[PDB]
Amino acid sequence: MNPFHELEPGPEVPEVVYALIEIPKGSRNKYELDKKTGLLKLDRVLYSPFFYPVDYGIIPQTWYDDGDPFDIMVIMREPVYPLTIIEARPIGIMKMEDSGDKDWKVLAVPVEDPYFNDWKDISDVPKAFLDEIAHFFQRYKELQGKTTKIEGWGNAEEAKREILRAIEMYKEKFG
Amino acid sequence: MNPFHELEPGPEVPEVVYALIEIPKGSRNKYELDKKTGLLKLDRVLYSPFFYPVDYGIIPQTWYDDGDPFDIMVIMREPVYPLTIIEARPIGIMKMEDSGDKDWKVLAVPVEDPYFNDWKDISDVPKAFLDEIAHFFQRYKELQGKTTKIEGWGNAEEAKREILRAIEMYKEKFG
Amino acid sequence: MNPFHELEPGPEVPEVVYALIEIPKGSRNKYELDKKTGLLKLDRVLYSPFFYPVDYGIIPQTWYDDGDPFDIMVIMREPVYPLTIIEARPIGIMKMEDSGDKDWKVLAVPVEDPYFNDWKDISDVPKAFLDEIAHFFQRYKELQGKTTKIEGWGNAEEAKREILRAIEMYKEKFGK
Ligand SMILES: [Ca+2]
Ligand SMILES: [Ca+2]
Ligand SMILES: [Ca+2]
Ligand SMILES: [Ca+2]
Ligand SMILES: [Ca+2]
Ligand SMILES: [Ca+2]
Ligand SMILES: [Ca+2]
Ligand SMILES: [Ca+2]
Ligand SMILES: [Ca+2]
Ligand code: NA
Repeated sequence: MNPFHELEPGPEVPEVVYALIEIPKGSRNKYELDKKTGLLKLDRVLYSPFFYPVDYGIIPQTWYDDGDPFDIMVIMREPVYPLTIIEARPIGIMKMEDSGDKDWKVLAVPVEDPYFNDWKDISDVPKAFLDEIAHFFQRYKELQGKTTKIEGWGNAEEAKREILRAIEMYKEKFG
Repeated sequence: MNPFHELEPGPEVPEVVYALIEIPKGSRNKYELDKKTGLLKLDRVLYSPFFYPVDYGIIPQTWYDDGDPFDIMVIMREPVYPLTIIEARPIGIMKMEDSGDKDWKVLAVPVEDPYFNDWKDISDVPKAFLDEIAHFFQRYKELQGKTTKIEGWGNAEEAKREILRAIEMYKEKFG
Repeated sequence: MNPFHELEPGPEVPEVVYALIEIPKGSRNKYELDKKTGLLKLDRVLYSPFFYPVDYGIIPQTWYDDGDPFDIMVIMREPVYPLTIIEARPIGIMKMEDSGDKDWKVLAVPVEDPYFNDWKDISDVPKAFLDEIAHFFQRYKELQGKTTKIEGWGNAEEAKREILRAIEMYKEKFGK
């Protein structure tokens, strides 16, 4: 079965979404969901010795300006395996242009890890952690010759609006 | 393809069963099989710094008193990845009540690891290892406020009888 | 969805194939894709404290003399997870007889790791690394009492010809 096409975007959209993880925190391999088969695929190995600072994946049944599902970053203490579904609370959004495409990314925490119970907005995240995520996306494709721009961070309300936008984009793209 | 519904309980029931592993030994993340989609889901992160002492999963095409497939614990030297099928020999059964529900769990060894060839019954397991498993289930929900009660251990025959019961409970629930 | 039957052998066969990895480098557990159900299965735990020296898997929609899809070994710096697709460039082939069956294995590198951009043929691989792979296959079944023979290595052209053979064997076996 196809997790991208057959799983709803979330159980309580947009307050709680499903994050389908592709890349566990700590990986240098850039795994992606193969949208046609539903299997994991190695898109590439990052060209620099950088690792994903968050569990990285997609919101099911979303689409975005770069021709892929909406990107979601989940803060997990123990990383999950690829293709794991996490119930995630959006708390903010990273504003990124990637190679000329809008490619903003939801920042979210797991609903079912009580460690994060008081993380509800972008102001709850350590500043250095936001900077480390932004810096990763600012530099990780430098050796690929691709231009990226990190514009800053939006709050949970802006993230939730963008989730609704991406959900609608999927419905327009796939009928 | 849903392995819970579409895979038989075992190749030589109840002497050899299939264990579909959800949680590798050493995990604090409580992964589960999503019984509808067949994907792995993060049910929760354990509230305490405890780790699963066994590879933990389900027997396909079983059902149990707590509204879930029959739980199986497989002793693996190297943990397997989530959603791996193991041919497993039941050697005993942990007698547990969980939140008022019977929730006994098969203890089994992999047929195809020769290290365990002489493990055939509950008396073959080091006492401290049985105690460590029981203690995990005695305390792992304490910060969730959910009562568990470990009554003791049954032998391989009692485990095999319970497997047959759980197989019949699935046919009744889903037949 | 059965990856063995429903994934194509590659995007540019035989220059680039898909490797569907079953066993990450470093594993002692011998994971296998079940050919009928598409689920990952533990076939066995290796009887000796050896680990797979390569990411190990199959080329989809192939068939081979041992009654199984064609085995492929991918050199990955960071191992992948079981059931991951890798776009792989064949660079050589290990000539192995296993329990009386021809069971040669493609050696390949990931197209999308620039570390391997200049690895194009068997002469690009450190000799000690080829020896370590051959030695693994020479001894990993010794405690199972199963005879293997490692005859040597073939080059990228021979590997590609054998991939084409295995693709045609699949079509013949499965009526495609
Ligand atoms: Ca993406
Ligand atoms: Ca991007
Ligand atoms: Ca993107
Ligand atoms: Ca269970
Ligand atoms: Ca329970
Ligand atoms: Ca249970
Ligand atoms: Ca094989
Ligand atoms: Ca073989
Ligand atoms: Ca083979
Ligand atoms: Na085999």
